[PDB]
Amino acid sequence: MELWLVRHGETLWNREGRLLGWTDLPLTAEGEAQARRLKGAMPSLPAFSSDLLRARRTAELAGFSPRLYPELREIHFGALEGALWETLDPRYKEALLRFQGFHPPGGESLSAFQERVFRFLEGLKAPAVLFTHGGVVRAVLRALGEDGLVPPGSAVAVDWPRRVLVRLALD
Repeated sequence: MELWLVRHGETLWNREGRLLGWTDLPLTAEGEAQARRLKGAMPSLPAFSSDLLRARRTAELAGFSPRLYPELREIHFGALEGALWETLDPRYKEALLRFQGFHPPGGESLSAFQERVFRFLEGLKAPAVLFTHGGVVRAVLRALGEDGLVPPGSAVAVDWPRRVLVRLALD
C-alpha cells in the first residue's frame, strides 16, 4: 500500500535537542515555512494526521484538511518528556539509538509504540498521506530495513509493508 509519511515541521525543542513526545508544542516560524514548502509536493491523497498541534498545523499549511488520529502520535516519553538528549542516561540513549528495549517510566515502551503505529497502518485501505512525527517515520523506515532519520518537514513514501519508495526533502 502506497503511503506518504510526513515528519512535521520543527519546534523549539528540535534546536534545543529535547525529547518531544506528547508535550504539545507549536511549530516555530521556520517550522511553518517548512510546512508551506510541502504544499504541491505531496500527492492529492486522503490525509490523516496526528492530533498534536505541530502535526496538524503542518498538514494545514501543506494544503490538507486531514482527519485526526491519536494513533499517529509520537511515542509518549513519559518522565523523559522534555529531557535534553545530551544528558539522557546511557541506557535510554542506547535504547533510542538502537531503537529497541525502551521502557520510559510513566510512558510508552517502544514495543507498545510499534504495535500502535503498525496497527493503525494495517487499517488503511487505500493510499494516503500521513502527517506524523519523527519516531513514527523512524519506526516505519527501520521496519523496512532502513535508517529512519529524516529532516523535519520532509517526507518519505513507502509501499507498506514491503519497501521504501522515495525520501523527499526540500530547501
